[PDB]
Parts: sequence; C-alpha cells; structure tokens
Amino acid sequence: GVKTEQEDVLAKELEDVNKWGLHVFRIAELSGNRPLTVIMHTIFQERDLLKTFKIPVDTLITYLMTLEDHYHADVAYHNNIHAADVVQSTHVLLSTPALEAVFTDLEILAAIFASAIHDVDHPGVSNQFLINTNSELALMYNDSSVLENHHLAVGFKLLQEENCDIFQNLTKKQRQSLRKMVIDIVLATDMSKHMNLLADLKTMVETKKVTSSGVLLLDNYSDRIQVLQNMVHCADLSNPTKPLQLYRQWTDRIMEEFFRQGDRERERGMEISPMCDKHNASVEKSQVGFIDYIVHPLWETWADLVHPDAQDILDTLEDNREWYQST
Ligand SMILES: COc1ccc(C2=NN(C(C)C)C(=O)[C@@H]3CC=CC[C@H]23)cc1C#CC(=O)NCc1ccccc1
Ligand SMILES: [Mg+2]
Ligand SMILES: [Zn+2]
Repeated sequence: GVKTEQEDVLAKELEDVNKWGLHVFRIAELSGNRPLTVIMHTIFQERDLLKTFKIPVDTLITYLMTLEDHYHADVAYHNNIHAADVVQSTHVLLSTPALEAVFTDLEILAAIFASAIHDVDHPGVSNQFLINTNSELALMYNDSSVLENHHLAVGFKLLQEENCDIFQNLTKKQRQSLRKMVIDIVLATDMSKHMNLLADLKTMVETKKVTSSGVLLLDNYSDRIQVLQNMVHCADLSNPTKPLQLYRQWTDRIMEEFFRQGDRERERGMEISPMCDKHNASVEKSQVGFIDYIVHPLWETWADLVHPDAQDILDTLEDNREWYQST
C-alpha cells in the first residue's frame, strides 16, 4: 500500500499545486489523462474540504472521474486539462494575501466546484456557432448563455450518478447557498458579460475598503460574489499570464479548436468567425489584441484590487505580450 513509481512522479509534480505555472500538461500525462480528478483531489485534501463538508472520499473520486469523463477528449482546448487548469488557477487566486480569511469554506467550495464544472461537455464550438446552426442546446436555453447554462446543468446532473453526490451531507441551507453561488460564477464566464464584470470590478477597486490592515472588506453578497465571479473569470483568462511554454500550448489548442470551427463554418458554408480561419489569419496579432483589449485590462484591475500580490503575474503577461508582438 505504497505508490507505484508513476503515482510517485505525479505526487512530486503535484507539490507545485499552490504555484502559478504548475506543469498541468505533465500532470495530465502522468495521471493517465486525469488531471482534473487528481488536482481537485489534492486541493480538496489540502483545504480539508472532505472533513469540513463530510464528503466521503469514494464519493468524491467517483464524482470527479464522472465529471472528468464528460469533458470531450476530442476537443483541443475546452477539455479536462483546461478544467484542471482553471481549478488550480482559482485555487492559487484564493490563496492571495489580500484575501486571507475573507471567504468562508462554502464560498471556497463554490469557487472551486464552479471552476471544475465550468466548461463540462463543451462541444468545441462557440455560443454564436450553436445559435446559428439551430442546435438543440441553443433552443434549450433560448439562445442565452447557451454553453454556460449547459455546463452548469451537466455538472449538477452528474451528482445524481451512482455514488456521486458529493454534497449529500450538506444542509438544505448550505446547498441552496452553494448552488446559487456556483450558478452565479459559471454564468459569469460567458464572455458577453466581460465588460459589465470588468466595470463592476473597476468601481469596486475605486471604492475599495480594507480592515485590520491589508485585507479587503466585502460585507454584502453582491460584492462577495462579484469578487469570486471575477476571480474565476481571471482563472479562465489566465493562459497569457502563464509561462510561455504553457501559454503557447494553450494558444495552439485554442487555434485548433477555432480553425476546426472555421473548417466547419466553410464545410457548412457559414460566415467565418473573428479569428477562426486557416490560410487567412495572423495568430500573433490576434493574441496581442486578445491581451490588449481583454486580458490586460482585467488582470490590471485585479492586480489593483489585490495590490501588490498579482505583480509577478501582470509582469509575465506584459512579457508574453512583448514576445508575441515580435512577429
Ligand atoms: C489563449 O488564447 C485564447 C484563449 C481563450 C479565448 C477565448 N476567447 N473568447 C472570446 C474572447 C473570443 C471566448 O469566448 C472563449 C470562451 C471563454 C473564455 C475565453 C475564450 C481566446 C483566445 C485567443 C485568441 C486569439 O489569438 N485571437 C482571438 C481574439 C482576438 C482579438 C480579440 C478577441 C479574441
Ligand atoms: Mg466557458
Ligand atoms: Zn473555460
């Protein structure tokens, strides 16, 4: 009852779980394509979430495997590795010193669970694509945040699977609170909400309060959920803040996915999408624009909220930005 050698090299990689720039791809490999399961497990143990919420470990594992298996292995970007990465990144963001002892264990569980489910059963195409193709998912969710609503529905329906109810010992009060938070968080990962989340984050930073010296004061649900919503959205838009070896893989995967959507948008005679076209796109200027217009404004406002904790991350983003510019 000691680890195999593979289990051991995995456990040594997993000591980076609290670091920005974990070797998540390596984790995926070493875990037999189980990054989401192993990383969630580690985080749950680290944060003592099993004891706090009286989660049987077999139940946790069973749910996690089930959740991981409803990510599509044939989708290059929006798969279980991306889920794992958003989870781990949210995990690191929650540990930021500006937020020390701000959040309850239920809010922590919410942010992390939300991260893990937030792209589950993603088909590798966009909301617009789905809406324009008259897809069942678009009709189900009356064309409004189609994917997000689906990810939430799937992540919650899976709890009904044999020995999958990880929330089985929570009170009704706890469950209702957790559910609301998770819905609010995942719905906020729809890029059509980015501007309003960013605005709200900007106004919160201007009127920012602090107590005991250092630590943010959030004394209402609106503010509390806003911070968690923006935290996970930062995690979701965190690829360009990661070391370049990591960042480049992410870009490659998203391009495959978008070019493949583009291929389907000519295989279907449709109108091609913003940056979804091979022998006809600049990958580098698009990334620069992605960084200038979306990723930097968000991370700069975050870094401002948690000053000085996000400096190295904002630095790395600015370096990667310079790097991509040279081409
Ligand atoms: C690592 O790169 C990426 C990683 C992620 C995304 C995502 N984009 N969007 C929207 C912004 C198109 C999503 O809704 C996705 C779903 C959820 C969140 C983020 C996802 C885009 C890129 C890129 C790029 C790239 O080269 N040109 C694309 C681009 C160029 C200029 C301006 C905006 C985008
Ligand atoms: Mg998403
Ligand atoms: Zn995502």
